[PDB]
Amino acid sequence: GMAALLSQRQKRYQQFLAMKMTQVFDILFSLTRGQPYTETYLSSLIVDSLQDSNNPIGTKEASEILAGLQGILPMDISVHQVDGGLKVYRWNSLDKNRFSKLLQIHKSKQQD
Repeated sequence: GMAALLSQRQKRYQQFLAMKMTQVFDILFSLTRGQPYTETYLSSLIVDSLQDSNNPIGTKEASEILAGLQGILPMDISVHQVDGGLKVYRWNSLDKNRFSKLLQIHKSKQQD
């Protein structure tokens, strides 16, 4: 019924988001590390890199995914705002294998 419909769509979205977060990580990994990047640049880059007709991703989604990734990797990725303004991200070394493990753990805690 309705509860099943809500449940099923939510589960598909959980999978989608986790997939997208791993691609966002791949995108950050491809950039020159150790310099600031604005949220605006990174979110447009995520959308431009991953979007197609059949796999929509919007600016707001990309921004939240990026924020989630920093939240999971706070020891690797920093985020700063001046007076609640534009978010600016920085990182040095990133490790995908650690990230992949942390993602599954965080997904479990949230229940995906």
